[PDB]
Amino acid sequence: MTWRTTRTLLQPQKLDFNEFEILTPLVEGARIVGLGEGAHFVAEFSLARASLIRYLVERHDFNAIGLECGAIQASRLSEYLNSTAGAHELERFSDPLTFSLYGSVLIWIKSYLRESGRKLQLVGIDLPNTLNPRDDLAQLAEIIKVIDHLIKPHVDELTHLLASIDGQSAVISSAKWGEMETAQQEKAISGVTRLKLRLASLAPVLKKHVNSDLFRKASDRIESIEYTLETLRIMRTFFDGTSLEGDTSVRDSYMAGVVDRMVRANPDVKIILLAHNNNLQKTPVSFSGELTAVPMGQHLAEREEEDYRAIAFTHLGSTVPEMQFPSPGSPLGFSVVTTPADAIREDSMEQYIIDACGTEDSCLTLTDAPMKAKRMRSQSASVETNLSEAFDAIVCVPSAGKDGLVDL
Repeated sequence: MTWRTTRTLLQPQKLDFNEFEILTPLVEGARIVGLGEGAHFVAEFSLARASLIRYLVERHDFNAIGLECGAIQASRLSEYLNSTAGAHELERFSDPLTFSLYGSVLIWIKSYLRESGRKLQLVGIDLPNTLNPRDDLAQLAEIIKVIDHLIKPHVDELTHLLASIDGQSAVISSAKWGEMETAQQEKAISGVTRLKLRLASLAPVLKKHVNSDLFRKASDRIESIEYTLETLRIMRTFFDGTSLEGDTSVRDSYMAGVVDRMVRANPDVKIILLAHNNNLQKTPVSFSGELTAVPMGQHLAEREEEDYRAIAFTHLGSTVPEMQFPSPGSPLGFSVVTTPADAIREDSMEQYIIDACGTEDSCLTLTDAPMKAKRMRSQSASVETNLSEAFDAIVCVPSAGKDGLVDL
């Protein structure tokens, strides 16, 4: 009664909506539903995401999708979705990491929206997934020029101070960050704090009608830059030295903040969050070099509205695409290589799926029932937690092959 074999999950065009009825109670009253992935860059996880987007959109009226990219990165993706009059390939509207993480789903979404006539809001809930603050600072400088020109030299100094942060991924940008002198780093961090406090102090004036929503956009840009610099500082310790336990919660708390603000600002929004299992999880995550981090989902599970749900995706394959770091010569500082996935053990969610659904097709299970499962695959490893508290449901596909458009 709490599990279901789904034969159509990997076939979004031939979906049998009866197979997802098990989710209808948990999705009622939800305004935020996360669709996970146990590993990035997996073809089957993009397929399952497209199917569950169909279910949430067509049967529960979800109307927005949030991605692990920045707000400006996402506006370009929105241009892609809405375009048609010319050569409008996704490569023209996306950066390399965004393309590999979401390209397959994004190409499908555009067709789906055109053919179905439906409409969805795209939202970047993240920092720039490059950790390059250039776009944010450039938009801030244009806004500030209009609404608070007195502080425009300060924004332009910041732009110059941070011009060398131009990577296409966190590992590249963080390496460029570590090449700056400590005093220039702290001067930039202090510069952003000065700007943040000035803008908040002037809010009653800058919210005047002639400025439209420019105060809000400036405030969002500054927040994005502030957390980008702190995440660059952390990413540096997270390999090159003294990473403090819990520090990797900072980026995920930014994401939780963007989602929370967006939902309470727009009360009709019902958003589907496309993020990793480790980000959607509602309990503390222990993984790789982090003894314990607080995930985005644990913040969102705090909402008094109790309207967040998290669906983890896992798989029964013997291998999984993994990120290989370091990877000298690779354009983004890492590569994606097929590697053996973590062994399935008796107290694993994977074994429960095998015991419940079998191994023939995919499986969908709720987590609120006594069970032996305490660990679940994540990348080529596993995380251990209380899975009834950590996720609301689990989606498990038969295999996890590298997505064919991923070029890393």
